[PDB]
Amino acid sequence: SGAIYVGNYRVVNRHLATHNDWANLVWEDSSRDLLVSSTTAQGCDTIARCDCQTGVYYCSSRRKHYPVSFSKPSLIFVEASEYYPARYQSHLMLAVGHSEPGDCGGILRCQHGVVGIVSTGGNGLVGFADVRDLLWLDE
Ligand SMILES: NC(=O)[C@H]1CCCN(C(=O)Cc2ccnc(O)c2Br)C1
Ligand SMILES: [Zn+2]
Repeated sequence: SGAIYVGNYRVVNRHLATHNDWANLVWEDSSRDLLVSSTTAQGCDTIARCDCQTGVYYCSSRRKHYPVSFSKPSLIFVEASEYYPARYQSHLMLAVGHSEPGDCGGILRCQHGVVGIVSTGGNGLVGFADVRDLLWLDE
């Protein structure tokens, strides 16, 4: 679990969005595993606007943060799950690191701010949904 709170927006994994997220929907994209909902309170986070390919992510299944080198956002095949059929997930960045299903929502940050959230994993890999291209989150 986990979310990004920026301005009057809450960014979560689309597959973990609640009834309240859907009732306050701003934007969603199944191909990216992202959903953004509106909030009444001002949020705590800053979004990175950069091309960093190193950062640190929070891994809830270890209660620890890990440094990672990750690939640039790209279209990656993701096997079928209870949430989605087998498909290509876009804007996804991979890195070597530990990740279990409940780790989705953990934040990846670089020195400039929030880069993305954990969205996939397995076999010593961790995948992050990028949010750096969503410029409207800042306005
Ligand atoms: N399609 C998706 O973005 C995910 C939806 C939930 C399922 N999914 C995963 O990758 C689940 C996952 C996450 C983290 N570490 C793991 O070892 C595993 Br398996 C795929
Ligand atoms: Zn950066």
